[PDB]
Amino acid sequence: NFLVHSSNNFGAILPSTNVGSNTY
Amino acid sequence: NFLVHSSNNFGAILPSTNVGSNTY
Amino acid sequence: NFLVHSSNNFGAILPSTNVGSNTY
Amino acid sequence: ATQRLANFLVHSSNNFGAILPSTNVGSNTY
Amino acid sequence: ATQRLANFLVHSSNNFGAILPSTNVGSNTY
Amino acid sequence: ATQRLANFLVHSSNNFGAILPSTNVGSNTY
Amino acid sequence: ATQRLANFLVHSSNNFGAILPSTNVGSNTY
Amino acid sequence: ATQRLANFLVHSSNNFGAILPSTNVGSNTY
Amino acid sequence: NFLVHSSNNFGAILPSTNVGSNTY
Amino acid sequence: NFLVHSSNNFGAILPSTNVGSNTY
Repeated sequence: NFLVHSSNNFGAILPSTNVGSNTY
Repeated sequence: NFLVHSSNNFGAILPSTNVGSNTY
Repeated sequence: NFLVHSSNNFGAILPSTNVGSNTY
Repeated sequence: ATQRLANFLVHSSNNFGAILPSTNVGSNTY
Repeated sequence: ATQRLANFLVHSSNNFGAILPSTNVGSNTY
Repeated sequence: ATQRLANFLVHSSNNFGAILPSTNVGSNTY
Repeated sequence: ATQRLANFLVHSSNNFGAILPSTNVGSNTY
Repeated sequence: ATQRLANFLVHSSNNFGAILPSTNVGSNTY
Repeated sequence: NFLVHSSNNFGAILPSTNVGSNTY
Repeated sequence: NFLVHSSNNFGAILPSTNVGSNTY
């Protein structure tokens, strides 16, 4: 029934992430 | 029934994030 | 039934965020 | 520490390119 | 510490490019 | 510390590019 | 430390390119 | 440390290119 | 039924934010 | 019944991420 163009992406060319410490 | 252009992205060329510490 | 241009993005070229500490 | 989380509902009828990044607990950067 | 969270509803009828980043607890940067 | 949060409703009929970033508890920067 | 997490619902009726990266606990970058 | 996680539901009716990377605990980069 | 141009973005070229401490 | 173009990808040319330590 459904007629969809369904095109999705992500932009990440250089993630660089230093979370550290978490407590929950 | 539905006719959609459904194009979504993210912008992130250089994330650099230092969360630290969390308590919840 | 629905005819939508549905284009969404984010702007983040250099996030750099140091949360610290939270209590909830 | 500890946690107590319950009964989370994210219902949406229709979002025409509506940005609702309704993120619960966690550390992401994409 | 601790937490007690319940009964969260994000209902939307129609959002024509409405920005509702209704984010609950967590650390994100995108 | 602690928390007690309940019964949160974000209902919108129609938003023509209305900016309602109705964010509950959490640390974001986008 | 410890954790207590329950009753998480992410229901969506219809999302026309709606961005809802509703991520629970964890460390991702994509 | 320890963990206690239960009752996680990710139900979606229809997502027209909706991005819901609802990732629970773990370390991924893709 | 609905015919919308639905283009939305964010402006953030250099966030740098040091929350500190919160109690709720 | 359903007629969909269903094309999805990820953008990651150089992830480099140093998580550190987590407690849950």
